[PDB]
Amino acid sequence: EQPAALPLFQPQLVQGGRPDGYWVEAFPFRSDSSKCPNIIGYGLGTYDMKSDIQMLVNPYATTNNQSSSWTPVPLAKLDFPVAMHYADITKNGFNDVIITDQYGSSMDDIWAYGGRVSWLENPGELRDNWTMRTIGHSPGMHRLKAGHFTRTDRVQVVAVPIVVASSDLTTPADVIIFTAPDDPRSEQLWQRDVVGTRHLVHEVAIVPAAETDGEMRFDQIILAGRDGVDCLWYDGARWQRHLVGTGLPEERGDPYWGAGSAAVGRVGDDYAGYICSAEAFHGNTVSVYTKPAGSPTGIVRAEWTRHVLDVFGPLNGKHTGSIHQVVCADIDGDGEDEFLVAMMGADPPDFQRTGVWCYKLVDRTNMKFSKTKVSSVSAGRIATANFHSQGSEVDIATISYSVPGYFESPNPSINVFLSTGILAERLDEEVMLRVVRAGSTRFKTEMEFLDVAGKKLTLVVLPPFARLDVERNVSGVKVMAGTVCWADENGKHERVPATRPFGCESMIVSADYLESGEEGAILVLYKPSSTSGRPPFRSMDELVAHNLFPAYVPDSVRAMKFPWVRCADRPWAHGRFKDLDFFNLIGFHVNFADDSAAVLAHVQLWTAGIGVSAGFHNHVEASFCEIHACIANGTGRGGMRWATVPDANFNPDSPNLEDTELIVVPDMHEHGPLWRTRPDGHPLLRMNDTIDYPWHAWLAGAGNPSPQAFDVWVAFEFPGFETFSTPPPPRVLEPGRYAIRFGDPHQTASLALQKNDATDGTPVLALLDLDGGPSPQAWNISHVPGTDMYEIAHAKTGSLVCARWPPVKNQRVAGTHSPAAMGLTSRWAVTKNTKGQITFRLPEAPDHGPLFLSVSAIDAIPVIVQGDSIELSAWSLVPAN
Amino acid sequence: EQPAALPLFQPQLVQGGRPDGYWVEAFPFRSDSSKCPNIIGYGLGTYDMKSDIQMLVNPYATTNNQSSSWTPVPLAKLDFPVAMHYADITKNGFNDVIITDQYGSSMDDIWAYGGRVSWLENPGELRDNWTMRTIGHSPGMHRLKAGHFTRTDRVQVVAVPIVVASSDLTTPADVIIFTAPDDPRSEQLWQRDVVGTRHLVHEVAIVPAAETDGEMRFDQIILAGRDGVDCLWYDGARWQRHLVGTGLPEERGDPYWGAGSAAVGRVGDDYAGYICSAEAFHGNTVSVYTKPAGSPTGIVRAEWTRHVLDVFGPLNGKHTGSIHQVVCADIDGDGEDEFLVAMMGADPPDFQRTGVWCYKLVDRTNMKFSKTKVSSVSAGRIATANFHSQGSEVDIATISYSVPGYFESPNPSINVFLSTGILAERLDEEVMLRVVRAGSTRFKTEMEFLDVAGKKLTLVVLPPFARLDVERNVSGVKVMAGTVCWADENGKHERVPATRPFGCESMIVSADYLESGEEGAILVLYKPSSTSGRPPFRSMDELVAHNLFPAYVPDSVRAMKFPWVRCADRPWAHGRFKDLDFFNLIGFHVNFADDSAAVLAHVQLWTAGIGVSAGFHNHVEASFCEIHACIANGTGRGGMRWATVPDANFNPDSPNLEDTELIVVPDMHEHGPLWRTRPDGHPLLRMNDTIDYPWHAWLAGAGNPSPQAFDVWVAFEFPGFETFSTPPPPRVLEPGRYAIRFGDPHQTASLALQKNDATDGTPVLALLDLDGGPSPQAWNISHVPGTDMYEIAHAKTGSLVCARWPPVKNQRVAGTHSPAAMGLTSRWAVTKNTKGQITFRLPEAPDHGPLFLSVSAIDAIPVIVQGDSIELSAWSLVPAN
Ligand SMILES: O=C1CO[C@H](CO)C=C1O
Ligand SMILES: O=C1CO[C@H](CO)C=C1O
Ligand SMILES: O=C1CO[C@H](CO)C=C1O
Ligand SMILES: O=C1CO[C@H](CO)C=C1O
Ligand SMILES: [Mg+2]
Ligand SMILES: [Mg+2]
Ligand SMILES: [Zn+2]
Ligand SMILES: [Zn+2]
Ligand SMILES: [Zn+2]
Ligand SMILES: [Zn+2]
Ligand SMILES: [Zn+2]
Ligand SMILES: [Zn+2]
Repeated sequence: EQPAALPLFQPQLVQGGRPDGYWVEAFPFRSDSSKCPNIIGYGLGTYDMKSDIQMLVNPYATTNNQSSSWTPVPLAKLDFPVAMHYADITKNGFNDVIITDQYGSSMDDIWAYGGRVSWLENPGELRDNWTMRTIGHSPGMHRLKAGHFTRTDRVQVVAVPIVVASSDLTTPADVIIFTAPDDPRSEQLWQRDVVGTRHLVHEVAIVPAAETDGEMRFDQIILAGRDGVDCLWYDGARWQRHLVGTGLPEERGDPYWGAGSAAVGRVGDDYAGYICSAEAFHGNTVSVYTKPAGSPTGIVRAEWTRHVLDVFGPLNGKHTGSIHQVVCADIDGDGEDEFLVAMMGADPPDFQRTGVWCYKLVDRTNMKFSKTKVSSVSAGRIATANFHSQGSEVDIATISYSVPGYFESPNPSINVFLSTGILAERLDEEVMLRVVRAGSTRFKTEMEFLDVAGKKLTLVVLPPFARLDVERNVSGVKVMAGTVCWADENGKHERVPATRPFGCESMIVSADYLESGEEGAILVLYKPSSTSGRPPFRSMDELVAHNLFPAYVPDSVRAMKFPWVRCADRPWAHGRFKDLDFFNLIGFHVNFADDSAAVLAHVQLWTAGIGVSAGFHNHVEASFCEIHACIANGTGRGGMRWATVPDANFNPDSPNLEDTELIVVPDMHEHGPLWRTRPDGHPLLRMNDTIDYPWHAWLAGAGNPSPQAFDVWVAFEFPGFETFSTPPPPRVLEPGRYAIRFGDPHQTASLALQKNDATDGTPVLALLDLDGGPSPQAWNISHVPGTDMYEIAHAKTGSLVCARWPPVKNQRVAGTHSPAAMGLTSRWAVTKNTKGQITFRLPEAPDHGPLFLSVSAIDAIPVIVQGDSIELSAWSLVPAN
Repeated sequence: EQPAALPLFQPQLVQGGRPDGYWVEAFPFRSDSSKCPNIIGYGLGTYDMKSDIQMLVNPYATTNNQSSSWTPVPLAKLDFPVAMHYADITKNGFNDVIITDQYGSSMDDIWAYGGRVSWLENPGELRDNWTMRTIGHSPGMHRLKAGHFTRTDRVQVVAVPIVVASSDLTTPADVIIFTAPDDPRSEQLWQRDVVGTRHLVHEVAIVPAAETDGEMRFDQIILAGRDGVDCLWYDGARWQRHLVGTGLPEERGDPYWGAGSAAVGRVGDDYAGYICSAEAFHGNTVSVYTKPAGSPTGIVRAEWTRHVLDVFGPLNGKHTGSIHQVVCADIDGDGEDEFLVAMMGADPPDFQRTGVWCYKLVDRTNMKFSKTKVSSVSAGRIATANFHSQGSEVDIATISYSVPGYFESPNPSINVFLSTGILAERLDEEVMLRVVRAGSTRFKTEMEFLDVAGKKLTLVVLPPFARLDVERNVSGVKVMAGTVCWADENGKHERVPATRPFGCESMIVSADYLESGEEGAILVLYKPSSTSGRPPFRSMDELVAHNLFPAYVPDSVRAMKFPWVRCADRPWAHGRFKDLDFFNLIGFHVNFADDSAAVLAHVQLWTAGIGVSAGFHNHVEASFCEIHACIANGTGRGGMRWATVPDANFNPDSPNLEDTELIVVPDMHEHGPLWRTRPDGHPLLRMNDTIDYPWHAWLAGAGNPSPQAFDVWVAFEFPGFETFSTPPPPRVLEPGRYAIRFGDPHQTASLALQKNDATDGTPVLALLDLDGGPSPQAWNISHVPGTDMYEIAHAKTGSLVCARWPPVKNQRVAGTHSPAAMGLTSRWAVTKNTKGQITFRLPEAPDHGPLFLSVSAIDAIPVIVQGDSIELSAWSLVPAN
């Protein structure tokens, strides 16, 4: 339902210091699979250096991968290669390369016997130098694609020259269809028909038949050139043409007009929601062609109108600019394509024209797009695929544009940008993990990080309602943001950031899978390990932890060790904890990736051997709300104590254990909040802005340390938030859509947002349900995860019912998307009276009474908070829509 | 005084995808200057490819630099080059290259007519291919250095073969001194004397005469090889030898022992505080040689003892490992050298053996060292210099170790690591700036970031007591951490993070320079600009801001635009601020670089045209302590209002201006805190953990917006801290070293830390100043910047006098390096009685009385806090030492 945010990108330098650069392609070794494909990259070479067509091997294809290196394999070595594509010609499950070469060095140096089109035979294993067989020749051959254009039982290739001879920008060239013979393995010329003639075709794009949802039997050909952008397709019996548009208008003395490039973008069920374009040849102009809303799906049945989106600046003496290609891909996984624009770079340099721009369709109705910079290093061509994982995330690969006589990007290279919801950076001894918001990602991301105590601690982000397969009764989880859910014989089991104060949850997932809630989830997954020991842990050498980060995280992170250090030896000990078998392991900041850089939670680990107290403390030093999750309980008796006396009354240095209560925290459990809270759940704060705690500590089970057995536990340090209430109030309400009514079996009125106006600070009222009145306004009432409170949000606008500052007797009420922190004036405790009427109470402020949502009288009645009159605060809830 | 922390490093990839790799050198073009020198890098080549000796041009040499590219210049092209150095042979101010080539491909393939030693003549401008003249030949020539070894009036070169012929690891080779002739510009052989014979010399290091503080007239030669590490030097009349040590002991069947490498490390005034070493040839062993404390400075006068520091793992079938070089450099600028260890990499791969380890001398007395990973990409050789700035920061450059027949690091390259106290990362629309702690850096760092409103906003970190030259009466400053100071006709002027509540400081520096205090400083410097307009700013096009980040920050940051956006259009507007000339510019997180990743301050900007109110608000939404600094006041009347009535009494939507007070904030001023504070300065907190503010707003001066004039101001959002007191108490105390005494002209006792024990929680007492008693303990009393409070810290240990939790009547007192946040129980308000006796009062807690530092009676008297008896809380301060 909610707008999708962009993922994060982890850059990896695939191959650097290239001699030249021009083409890059996502190359699946097999035609059955599209997982972790390889990359093919090259440049045109020169008259001295034949160009190496390099098939760079994808590290993350080999399972349990350690390498970040892309092993280059020379597929072939060729005089001026230009364009390429692939398909399974031998029809054996292996992808063959099809490539144009013998082009020449420029549109001014065209080889008259050249423009060779050849295919390279995939031997089914990674050897170099593949067998080459010629398909055909046509001078100036400059782009091609494989597919099924007039038949399905055989590979066909469409191939087009940009010009027919040196310096000739006026003669149109032949749109050529080559057909595989029955035994392509005999050297012989491939059958050819010419299917049209065009001026300066600079790009060929294809729409596979399968994508058209039964509209076409064959692939459509989309040409961008001086004639503009058009669609060429075969119906079984004939070729036909449909003009999409004419592209840049000509200007005298400039031989370049029309289009340089074009792609077809999916929007929902329509494989062609729009067509984007770059203009003209190597131009600086981005435009999009649209079709009236309610148009038929596809290309040929709609008339298209051109809208210019940006001009990235003027052109030079050669009449060129900085745009070489556009492509479409679904970058944020919301089911509509974004488009990428390959910025070659400029002379003099200009970041605006270097790298990749990603344009998002923000408004499907008005066809408005907005742009974001994805990368700022030269992009001469762009390829998309998922280069690292099984899901439908989309990574971007690029190659610097460096071509003698056009533009030569300094330090030319191939890079890939790995889409991910988790990015890792070394700080010093601890790692910074930046995470996307779960609510707005459409992608699951897992990143393993530490192998310790029989477990692989894995950071996982889940999108709303996503599913996670686990190992029943073995896999453990700990929620840091959001909620996750599972079902067994007993019903639903939900995990939030913190369970009920002083409580104790099992982390073990007893089902075959879990699912995240409405807001998605961010959690630590405890995967069973065999590489980090088995309890009971009798010594600290047994608990040596191993770096788990995957090969695409940066090297300085992969190189990190996380040792256990005796607490006495940490720089914060100051002579404390001498002689204690008490150890610490740091550490991991999990923080939001967005512009807030807000903390999610800091995470670190501890151990204690038999009889060891971790020392009573109270967190006056630094502010946070801590939850612990024990991995191994040395004795089955270790756990948390807190003092039950006031603080003056307890001596942390010589503790009177009887003034404490113990909560055993068993293998793979987590405990509830121990800090002091106000009754609706807000945390008590000390005078120096720290969360207020009673004296507390982790104590290992007593006994003799022989044989030894270590407690091992993880610490989750959250910033302040509202938790559960004291006492826990009864459940008297279902989340749902409702009309909220006041009055009796005689004359009633309903809760309303004045004129349904979305503006922050719009008043909330009771509108008399009149004779021929408006119908009652719908409110979404919902439960606040990890609390006993509810929020009321306007069904149409989203606006939360909220008391104006400050919440006092007789205070007005309004709508807002700008709640106070911890929703102080926009959350509610519910009671149900014996009649069935609902009351909504504010968090009770320090020195004032309870304040309830209320009418002020008996043509709108205004809505205040007050607490003197029961009668004015009783509401009836009618399910609404 | 305080231990120096390491700086940060910004990596830059100097030259990637190299064919091979071996040597890197910091190469100053002129011998007069060492600023922003160039880099020389190469490998040995092969029998096919002569090796390019590349002089890579340093971008940051050209002033106001835009480029991050290192322009390669082929100096020469040579059969198997190995070692090199430089000096001014032509004696013209230009640095000439001296290089050994014609080596062969390996110790098994030594050219019998090779080992050529040649110099390359610096034409005084960056042309390629320099003139080459042969100095001499000796087969297997493998290392050399230039310097003055037997004379000063002429360049001399020491040159040494590692072996004399193919596969011969037993024949020792000649230590050769070459001397420049008087006219080196005539091709002729250079005069040679042999000065010794050694086995497997793998490194030559040099100590310039000038570094020895008059100990030597000539340079010392330090050789590492199978004979170990030794020193060879000339006294004017003879050569002499001093054995430092024998290095790795031989093990049978392994031809490698002794040392592979060695460097000489400064410690304070001693240019040779230690000698570090790597063992043996291409070995895996790091050791250090030490001299007894109280030894004479230098090398030849002390006996040296070897201590093995690490073994990084076993050796292979060739008997080699991963260490190629050690060097010394002063990395953290504290006046003692660290040493770097060049890790070649390993087969199979191992991060432990790849990159650079940096070892720090942590304990000068016991010669203990500890290590940190600085980089994890192959380092075959390491060069140090300051590649980017004028100060004495030290950058590290490296080249991958890739040599056919030894080890070939995949994807070989040259990288440099730029030392800096500020690192920049793009988040999304805002930049993350990570900063070092000022207290522990020895380096000034400036990084310009935004050119706006006639100013270049520059982030600056200053070490303690550092000096900053500025433009008198033009330069403006705003302190974010620490303090800075200046002097004019009126005395000292100090700037802290926030001035007195409701006050108004000028930011203009009226002196020629400022200085940071004891804790250093982190500040924004407002440099005058001509590239961002001139007030009055009549339209927002006038205030277009420009990205200022320097060329070594990453590209994705350099490519960022920071537009002004109308507040109505921001995603947090929710229909507010329609029709207001009210704009916003985001944005910059300044956060601590260390493992805490703690916030320093978030920074963003605003404008308002005539008559515009920025809207009354109270910060219930998000917690922070805000200070604003106006850059331009549209009218000279713009500024901050707050309400002076309680919050219930003020309507932010229809404000009654008379219930407010205004503080005009003139051009280049900043205002004091507007939030509510407890009387000793701790901030009032609301129930949802937000800093408590009265209704407040920025209002532009009234009038007609024609002609228009914009207020422009910057917002500093700090996390909570203690500010000044209400009312401001009188100054009755000087910071200083003191004995703290109780009693009368009859029998007295002084404040003491029990047994001067540094442990957290040691008791504080009053020890009767006895007959033959201990002397009175010294306390450092000091003023807490930005507050009216004092801290008492034990002069010997550092321990703060601090009341145990909770601060109540009769609470004990102790020492701690672990204060409560905002020093709640370890800071003090001072009063002076008419006698001259001092009282120390705690911050007054919500519901308890004042509590004073006190004795409990009239053989130690314990020290409590209490507040019933004046008499028990009066102290005498005697200046102590
Ligand atoms: O992008 C290129 C590269 O150069 C060739 C030569 O004309 C044509 C293009 O379109
Ligand atoms: O969370 C904490 C806090 O620090 C103690 C050590 O005193 C132990 C923990 O588990
Ligand atoms: O590091 C190297 C490289 O290889 C030569 C050839 O023996 C010698 C060394 O010391
Ligand atoms: O600091 C603030 C807070 O936000 C307002 C806009 O209401 C303006 C500022 O300067
Ligand atoms: Mg095939
Ligand atoms: Mg010279
Ligand atoms: Zn092109
Ligand atoms: Zn999308
Ligand atoms: Zn705790
Ligand atoms: Zn070597
Ligand atoms: Zn140092
Ligand atoms: Zn404010």
